[PDB]
Amino acid sequence: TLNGGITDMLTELANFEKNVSQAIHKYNAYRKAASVIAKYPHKIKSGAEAKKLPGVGTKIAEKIDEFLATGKLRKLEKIRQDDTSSSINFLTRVSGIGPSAARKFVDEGIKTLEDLRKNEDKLNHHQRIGLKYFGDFEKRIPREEMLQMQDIVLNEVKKVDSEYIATVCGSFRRGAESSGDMDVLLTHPSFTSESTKQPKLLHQVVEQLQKVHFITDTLSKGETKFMGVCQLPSKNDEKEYPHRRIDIRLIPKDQYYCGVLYFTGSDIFNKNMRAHALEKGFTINEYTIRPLGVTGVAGEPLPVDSEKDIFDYIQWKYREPKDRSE
DNA sequence: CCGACTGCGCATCAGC
DNA sequence: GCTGATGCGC
DNA sequence: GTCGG
Ligand SMILES: C[C@@H](P(=O)(O)O)P(=O)(O)OP(=O)(O)OC[C@H]1O[C@@H](n2cnc3c(N)ncnc32)C[C@@H]1O
Ligand SMILES: [Mg+2]
Ligand code: NA
Ligand code: NA
Ligand code: NA
Repeated sequence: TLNGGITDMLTELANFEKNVSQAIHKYNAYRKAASVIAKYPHKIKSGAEAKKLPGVGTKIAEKIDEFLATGKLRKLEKIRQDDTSSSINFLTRVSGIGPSAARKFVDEGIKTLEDLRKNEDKLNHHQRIGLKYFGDFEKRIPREEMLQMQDIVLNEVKKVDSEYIATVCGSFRRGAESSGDMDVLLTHPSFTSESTKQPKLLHQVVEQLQKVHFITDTLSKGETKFMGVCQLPSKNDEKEYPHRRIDIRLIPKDQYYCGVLYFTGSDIFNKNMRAHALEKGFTINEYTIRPLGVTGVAGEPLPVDSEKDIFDYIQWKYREPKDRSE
């Protein structure tokens, strides 16, 4: 990019603080710094210049001119040499293994992929599927396959019931040329804030996607969130496509604009936009935007009839999805 | 310097 | 079974 | 780790 070396540095520090230190506020601070610096349209020449940016304090600036000077960071050098810290970091890359689990496995001998395979019976379901597909889930999905997946999802959802609206969100909706997984926002007229008429809407769609063998495994499933695994069909004598993570959120139809704002992200965009909401006296979740009273507790949902309405409430210029990749 | 950090679904366990 | 806390993930 | 009150 432009300051790739600095933003990789903060990212790696962010990952270490989350996974090893289990310090998620340092994790988020590091991630905030990485993204504003990733915005910032000049090559950073000193830490003092960077400290001018919101979210960059003294510690990070000192690390920046340490990195700017030598092209490395001693703190990261020894984090990378700590075989324990490196092993914790590695194990968290398995879907279902987080800081706590990864740490347990290391404290009891399990440090490598090979060690996990021999110890499959200490893994919950999610972890087990995450291990089975560890190689595939490290792979990114080219927008071209995302297009086939969408075609499949939107077509099978149309088959169950023509009133379902299915919307691919995440980095796909933001125009990325590759995505990490597939995020599908589902709505249906029979499910609103004031009334759920038919239930099992989400299950109706998941079962039809498994029946046609698109969805292959389940990680978690409830009445409004499906997290699982899918796979494009391949041709005769063709290597298979990698298996892919897929998430489906069933959101009430009258709440689509907040849902689609939440599910389009990016995650950092959502965190900054929601923090600005609070500074203007509002709270945003995937469902509603609500005032904070003079007490400081949420009131009634405000009428929303477009994504732009949410931006207007907090007095932000509309940002098209392509510009929400923070 | 201080609190205060975005928001929540599903799995899981502990305490009833 | 429940509520609540924690873990993990979006 | 940072910061606005
Ligand atoms: C990183 C890309 P990728 O999948 O192409 O690699 P993404 O933007 O699609 O992110 P994803 O993890 O799929 O969550 C999908 C969206 O869910 C929302 N979200 C995810 N994590 C969130 C968080 N911690 N707080 C608030 N909102 C959050 C925005 C994501 O775009
Ligand atoms: Mg995604
Ligand atoms: Na600063
Ligand atoms: Na993980
Ligand atoms: Na996802």
